Amino acid sequence: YEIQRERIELGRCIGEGQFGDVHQGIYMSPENPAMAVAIKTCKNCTSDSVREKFLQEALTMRQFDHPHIVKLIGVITENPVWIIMELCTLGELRSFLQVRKFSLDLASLILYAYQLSTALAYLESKRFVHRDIAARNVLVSATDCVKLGDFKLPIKWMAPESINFRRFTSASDVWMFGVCMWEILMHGVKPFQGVKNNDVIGRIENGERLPMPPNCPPTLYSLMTKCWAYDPSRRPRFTELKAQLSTILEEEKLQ
Amino acid sequence: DYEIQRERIELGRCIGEGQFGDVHQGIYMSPENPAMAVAIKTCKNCTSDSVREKFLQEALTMRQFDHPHIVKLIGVITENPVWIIMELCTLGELRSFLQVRKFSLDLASLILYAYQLSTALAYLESKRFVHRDIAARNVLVSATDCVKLGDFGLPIKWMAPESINFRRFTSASDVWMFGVCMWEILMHGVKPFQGVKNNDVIGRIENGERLPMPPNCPPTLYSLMTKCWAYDPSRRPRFTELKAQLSTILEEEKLQ
Repeated sequence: YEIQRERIELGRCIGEGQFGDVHQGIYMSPENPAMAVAIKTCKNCTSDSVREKFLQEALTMRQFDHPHIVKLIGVITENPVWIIMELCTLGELRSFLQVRKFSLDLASLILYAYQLSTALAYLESKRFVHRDIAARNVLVSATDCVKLGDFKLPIKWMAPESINFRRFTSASDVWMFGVCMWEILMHGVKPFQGVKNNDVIGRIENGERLPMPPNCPPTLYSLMTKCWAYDPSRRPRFTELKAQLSTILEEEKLQ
Repeated sequence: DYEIQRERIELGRCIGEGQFGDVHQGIYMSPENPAMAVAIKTCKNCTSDSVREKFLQEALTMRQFDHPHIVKLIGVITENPVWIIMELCTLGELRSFLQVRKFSLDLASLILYAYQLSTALAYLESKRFVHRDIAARNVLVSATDCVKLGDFGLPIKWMAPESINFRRFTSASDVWMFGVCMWEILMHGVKPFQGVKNNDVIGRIENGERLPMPPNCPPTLYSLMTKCWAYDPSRRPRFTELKAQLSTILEEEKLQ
């Protein structure tokens, strides 16, 4: 998986990332003389602790093979350290939804939720807990294809047990996925806008929930609500979510 | 000291045409350290000695400064045609960056840019340097979380009333212009006084009118802008204070 620097041509900055900017580029590879790729960069990679955390993402990504999870291509482990990944040419999901707010139909939004559920059901099948499911970590490969893209605390996305006791489980992932579904159906608006992070848990405990997005099918909002059961053992698993989302999507396409 | 031989520079693509010269990207191969990406500003052959001198002055001015949010001078080529060699900010001009990436740039990024520019301007104020053209058009983007003041040398829509009325420029008039620059940032690169005639701006200022609060701009940040636009220059804050206040506003946004 080590790639010689000389085989990479660093191109335009596509977006921000957790450890540094993400660029598009070309990988002049033996299998392909001009492969379009994404290049994740890392500021402060001269620090051993930062470099270790950055590259741990690559190792994680390498364990998975799913159509809706971004694939690792390689790494450059000399300074400046780079991760080379599959390029998703339409970029970050939040910006895509905001820009295309009045161009994207409901069926497309439901499709993106369904596709992410397939990825998350696969991760569940491997007993992998993600801990940071949110629209900001989803990438858009085509107008009909999104991928999970990324493997201080995102309080506004977190299950109550995660906020209170730092417990992250398959059940807390479902809570977060509910918030991600809300975000999609809101065309990339963040949850709890105008609320301080410290006040979020109090509202959740008081039984308050994100409201039904405009134009959201009632069946879909109901599914969101199930993801936000206070008691984690009452939340659905991803097999159920995937199945229900498939039905909802087909219903919507029959419109 | 800062002279470089033209052979050490490989001129690349033009990234900005201009009246008396153009801006290019390129590569600098230093005898000590190969190899460096750079920005090259070129003076046209037909440019007057007077305007040529301004090019050299820009480099001379830039070389006096050492700050993380001010573009660095690498060197100059004094033999005609004059080229000025500077640090390369790869994401380019701030206005274009704000307009194009509007929907990828959340409020914390916009506040960060204002804060970073305030640190650059506090540093210039510490050197008793008066800039005279603070505007988003003169800011470059080095990374998605790093902007730099990039240029040191008719912008009536940005100018303090004393600068319009009297051609007086001081540290206080810089603060006025910085307020306008903040407004531009929070407006994702919209110019101030769009569709308004230069000759009408002063009439509106003296009448008490000011640019309106941008959508999603925190009221505390707009209050800062409004302080920058005190008609009396002696009532404007200095950049040390603006920097401190912007740090507070940035922290408050991060708590959300």
